[PDB]
Amino acid sequence: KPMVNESDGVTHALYPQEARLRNLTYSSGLFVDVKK
Repeated sequence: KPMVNESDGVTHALYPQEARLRNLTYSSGLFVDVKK
């Protein structure tokens, strides 16, 4: 679900209003299983 990887800080849940006001991107993390 949309999260914020903010410098010198934790990754926390990003809601549309915050994204709108702090000029961030309402986007979520993409993860895949890598086989080797």
